Amino acid sequence: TPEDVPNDPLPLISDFEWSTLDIDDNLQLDELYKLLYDNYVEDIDATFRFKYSHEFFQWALKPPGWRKDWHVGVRVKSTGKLVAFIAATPVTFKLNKSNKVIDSVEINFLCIHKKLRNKRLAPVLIKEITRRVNKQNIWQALYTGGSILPTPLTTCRYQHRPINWSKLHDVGFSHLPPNQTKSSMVASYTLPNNPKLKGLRPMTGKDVSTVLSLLYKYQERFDIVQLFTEEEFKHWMLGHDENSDSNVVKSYVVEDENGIITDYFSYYLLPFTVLDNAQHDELGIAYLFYYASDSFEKPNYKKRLNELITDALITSKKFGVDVFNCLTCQDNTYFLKDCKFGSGDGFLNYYLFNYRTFPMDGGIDKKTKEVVEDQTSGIGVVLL
Ligand SMILES: Cc1c(C(=O)c2nccn2C)oc2cccc(OCCCNCc3cccnc3)c12
Repeated sequence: TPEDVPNDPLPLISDFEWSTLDIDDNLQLDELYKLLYDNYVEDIDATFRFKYSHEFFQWALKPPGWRKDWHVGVRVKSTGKLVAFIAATPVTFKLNKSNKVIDSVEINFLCIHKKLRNKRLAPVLIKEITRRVNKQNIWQALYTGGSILPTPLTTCRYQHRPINWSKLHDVGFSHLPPNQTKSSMVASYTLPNNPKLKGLRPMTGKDVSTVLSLLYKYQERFDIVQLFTEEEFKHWMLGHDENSDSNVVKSYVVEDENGIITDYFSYYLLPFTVLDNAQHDELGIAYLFYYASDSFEKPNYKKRLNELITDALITSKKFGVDVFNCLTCQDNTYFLKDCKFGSGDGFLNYYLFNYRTFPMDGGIDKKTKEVVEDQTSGIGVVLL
């Protein structure tokens, strides 16, 4: 190409047709819900379902600067049924080593009907969202998932911090180690009911300006981070709006005796559903989002980094969280071990579409794929 006559054969008719979704129309947002609730991953064992919420979608999929045309779905011509979806959300990331800002997107929510796998549909979905994205002059992309596509940035591993061990054991998630005691393990995980750190309080739209700077100076230690604007950060830490508490994302700051912000952390909530259980049908879960501390240069860093995350946990209880989850990215390996974070079983792979760059650290010993204490990781961004 360019050619007089295309060399390869042309497409044959299909039973599916492209349909851009409108999460503004509650009727469609409802379909998206059903699609994900019925065919999206979960625990390998198979007994869990993400508990999406109308309030979670507005948060996750409508960051400032979002586009509808990036919400692509595939429906069946006959019945109209929505059988696939893939979304793209605007994000600005930067490499700290080579110093470069790259306005790109975050490919998320790739989903195909449980009974439509093995049709090479997945790939078709990507090249498409990409085609649309490439139309806005963006040429790179971030995504996480199966070790399918080659040349991944790095690999991180799951970590689970049991807040309500018992309930977890009921659902068959956490297993009781060789000779111990349900009653005893419950203590090994027990935590206070109040944040140890003083000057700790929820964040507000007034702390954005500040916190963003604190963050911007903390991430310097990673090879790839995210660069938010003021309207963006607010959204991602505060929710649709400040004048109305977000039930999805929780953020907190710590002030000193002078009224200055020295630390901060955030985390989001997205529970599970316990199926064939006669006790409960909802597992509270929180994912560690972004955080920061100006003590990184100080010598007490890690000591502080542990208190900080430990308070974040004590707060997770006011929301029904039964397990606190995070990966091995960022400087998490500093607080894992001592906070009683349990090593998981799942692995995540980060990808950067159309852009070569040195592989970074995932936080795990590349050989045993097991966690490695105090080891700053290249990955300093968090994707849902
Ligand atoms: C997934 C997940 C799980 C679990 O499945 C889990 N925890 C307790 C019991 N189970 C079965 O545990 C994690 C630990 C770290 C990061 C994680 O995931 C990080 C990525 C999260 N994506 C969530 C998401 C958001 C929007 C759409 N789909 C998925 C996870």
